[PDB]
Amino acid sequence: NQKLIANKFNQALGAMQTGFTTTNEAFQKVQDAVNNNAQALSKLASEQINTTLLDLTYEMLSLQQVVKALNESYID
Amino acid sequence: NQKLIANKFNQALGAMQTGFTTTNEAFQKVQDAVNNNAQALSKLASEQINTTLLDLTYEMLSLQQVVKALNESYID
Amino acid sequence: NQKLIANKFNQALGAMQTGFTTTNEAFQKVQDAVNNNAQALSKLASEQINTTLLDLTYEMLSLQQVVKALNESYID
Repeated sequence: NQKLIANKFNQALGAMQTGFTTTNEAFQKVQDAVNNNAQALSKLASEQINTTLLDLTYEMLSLQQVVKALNESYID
Repeated sequence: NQKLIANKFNQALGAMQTGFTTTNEAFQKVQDAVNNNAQALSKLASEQINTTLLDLTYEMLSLQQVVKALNESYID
Repeated sequence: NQKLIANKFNQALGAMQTGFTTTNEAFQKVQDAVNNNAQALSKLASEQINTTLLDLTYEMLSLQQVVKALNESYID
């Protein structure tokens, strides 16, 4: 066991990468839905009003970099 | 120290599992709220309109599998 | 290599902390946008209706604790 540690660590890294990739994908969908429905509300109102748009550009790019960074922790 | 490495790794794994479980729980709530409020908007409009529903089925199941996968990286 | 394992592990921990911090930040923004737009909808309706508010207090605090817990897995 030093080889077994490295195996479990690489294995965990793969799971962590999937989790943040998936999280990033979910946030994109949330942004699109919230913003579509905000614009629909604004349009209906035209036919206060203070709606807000979601912008998660920074967060989504940051999650992508996190998955990238994890790639560099793998053990050959 | 090889025992201390394994301890810190198991400890980190526990934190990672909690994080993705919590993230998964939050996404479920976001989906429910966004969709409830989209349906409320559609109903009000009936009384363009292009509202969108959130479906994060794939992402939430994927997060569950990630937490499952992490379980398999523990060191006895 | 035992030093290389510890280095990659610390490196991965840093990435994991960033990911959950970023995720936590994104959820805060999602909560604010969804709730602002729910209140806007309620106001427009006043001028069923069953809108829902998002509260991710537990999840956001939990993510903060996860980042805290990860800090304690670092190897000197």
